[PDB]
Amino acid sequence: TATTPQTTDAPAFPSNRSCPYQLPDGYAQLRDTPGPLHRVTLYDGRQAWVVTKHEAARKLLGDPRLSSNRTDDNFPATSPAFEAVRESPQAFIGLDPPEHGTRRRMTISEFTVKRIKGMRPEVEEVVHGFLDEMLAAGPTADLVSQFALPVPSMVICRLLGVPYADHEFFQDASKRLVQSTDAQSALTARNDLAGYLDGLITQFQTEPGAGLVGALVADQLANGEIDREELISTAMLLLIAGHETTASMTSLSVITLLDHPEQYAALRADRSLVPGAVEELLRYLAIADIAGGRVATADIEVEGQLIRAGEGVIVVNSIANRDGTVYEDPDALDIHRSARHHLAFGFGVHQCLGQNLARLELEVILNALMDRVPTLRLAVPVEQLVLRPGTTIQGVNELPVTWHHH
Ligand code: HEM
Repeated sequence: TATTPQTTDAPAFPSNRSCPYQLPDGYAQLRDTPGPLHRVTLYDGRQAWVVTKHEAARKLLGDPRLSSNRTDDNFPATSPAFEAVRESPQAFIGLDPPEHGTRRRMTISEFTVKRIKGMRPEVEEVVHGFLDEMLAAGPTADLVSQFALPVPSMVICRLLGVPYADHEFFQDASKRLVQSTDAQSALTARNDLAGYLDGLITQFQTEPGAGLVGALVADQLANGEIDREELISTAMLLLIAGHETTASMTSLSVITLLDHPEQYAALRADRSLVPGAVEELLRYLAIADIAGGRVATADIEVEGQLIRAGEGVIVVNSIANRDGTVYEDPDALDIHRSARHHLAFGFGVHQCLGQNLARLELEVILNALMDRVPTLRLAVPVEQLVLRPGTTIQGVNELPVTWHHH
């Protein structure tokens, strides 16, 4: 057996959070090591680079030599479940320019600033509606299943034209796909969603439909500008991202804010602080911190280190968002700080399409919780919560909460 010291200079990656709003111990070590890159070992033994510093993360996310093609054999897989993505058709998150832009531009009209503004009444109505139901249904609740997940789910379904009557099916399928640990169950969940979306496309070809899927069917698909399979992949990407990211931000923001009651109280006293607090929570919680997988298609020199063609690179935006040369005392939550330039949404051509919808949802949600349930508190200690592993979007699958009755 192994009878020698076990220290490595390529630690296992990813690591799991033990506290919802702090770096895993291994990530703090990576943050502290000088230099933009560090070697890591992925689940299957293959070595990869992680980017651990803020400016280098921007530079490398902007470098066209780091491809987003998940079907490349050398793309960095962080769990066996990734092989489902490598073997499946790709939405534009997995495309490089110029193909990336031709698909992304088919969807941007739904996510413009003007459109996001017009969505405020629907978002406020959805948030307060689910709040009405939860506040009436019990002294305690699971904030995730009763509030954090249904709210962004209903909103993105309206944007897409996906009927919410099927929400039990596709919410469950979304969860299985994002949170699966093995390739078979990820593949089944993708096929479940794909078959559902394919039937919706045929329905819209018979009776033109609402929302973005309706528009893609009536226009780009009818002109042959997007393949049917690509339309499915695109709708699936938007559906899942629209569900899972905002829901995780909501639950983790509640946990984090209740552990910083002085800042939560200041926020309640001055709602002009809510947009800045949302930016700080995005920086601090960085829930998609592994969404920056890339593969080099050519050699890239980075500050004396060399990324060789064919190596995998993961831009770890949670670590980059704790760069003390950008955010003073980076491990402190400070809703009054400038969290500008954070990487929670990435950077460059793939920067999050939904970022301003997410910012709107989280502002409405925080204002609604402070308005309607100012007495909200966790029903279990933080040490009893179960955090998702570092191989998926960060969050908690259950969040027991209570408040003052009626
Ligand atoms: C709530 C917090 C959210 C976070 C932290 C987040 C995070 C991210 C990140 C880091 C990326 C970059 C991926 C990469 O570089 O490979 C990304 C891309 C993307 N996100 Fe978000 N996201 C959020 C919400 C949303 C929402 C609500 C939607 C709604 C559809 C969405 C849709 C997308 C899409 C379509 C892309 C791919 C963009 C492209 O490849 O051009 N996201 N997201």
